[PDB]
Amino acid sequence: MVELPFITPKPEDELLIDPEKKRKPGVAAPQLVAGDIVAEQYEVLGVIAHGGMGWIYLANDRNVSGRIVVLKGMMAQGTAEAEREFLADITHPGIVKAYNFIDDPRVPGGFIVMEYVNGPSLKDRCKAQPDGVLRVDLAIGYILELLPAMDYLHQRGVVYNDLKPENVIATEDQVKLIDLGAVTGIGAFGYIYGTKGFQAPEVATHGPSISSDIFTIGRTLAALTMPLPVEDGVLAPGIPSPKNSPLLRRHLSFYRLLQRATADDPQHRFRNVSELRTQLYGVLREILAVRD
Ligand SMILES: [Mg+2]
Repeated sequence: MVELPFITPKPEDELLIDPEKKRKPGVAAPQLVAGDIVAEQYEVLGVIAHGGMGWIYLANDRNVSGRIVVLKGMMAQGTAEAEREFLADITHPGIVKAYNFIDDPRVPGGFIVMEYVNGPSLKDRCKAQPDGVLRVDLAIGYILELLPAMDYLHQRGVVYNDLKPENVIATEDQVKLIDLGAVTGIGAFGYIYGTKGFQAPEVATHGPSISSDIFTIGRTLAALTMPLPVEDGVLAPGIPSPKNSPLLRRHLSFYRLLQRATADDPQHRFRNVSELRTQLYGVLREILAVRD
């Protein structure tokens, strides 16, 4: 019975990045500006973030009165029409909705057109703390809140692939997964757009699976609760040892869970989300019992 703290959404006059602010060296101006029209349907309003795949735009949808949408870059034959069909067929309150897939000559790769989620990301919430990490019981609460969205994908034979604090948005008293473009079928072929430091080691060689999604849940939960060593711009593999982490010495069952979720061998992890949820509830109770 986790009660997530209500996060008030930011006002509309604070959604866009200010175009008159100087940019950090190495970043190019947005290719679309306010007033541009994409695919004779979306009226560009501005940018909300600059990600690894480029700028991320906000726009008005003419087909539905008052609808505001995100234009996010798609990653690079006939199955492509079937995969886009599946993404628009996803129906779950914990997953951002996909409305369309469009092209524009000014932005190579095209856009996915998706619902805008107002709240801040879990990475933003971590940054709001003096040590840059969340309270362990609260981080577990966030993980438990996104497990239904993950298990829904798994029941459809697909995986999220790129779970990490920056693409989980906390709005009101809920969380939404927002990285729709990363979803693939279980066992899909081709390059999987996970993130090094979060992705399971076997994805590049055997493809993604429910087990590899479990792995990203464990790494995400670790990144939310403790500083993690970095090696060449990548979170180092493994969970820190209890002998080096006072947090993990305090909650040894939390360490055991993180280690099991991120075991090298996929056969040594949790088999599915429900099996992980059960152990998460137990760890949360042991944590609340030791602390209080
Ligand atoms: Mg991603």
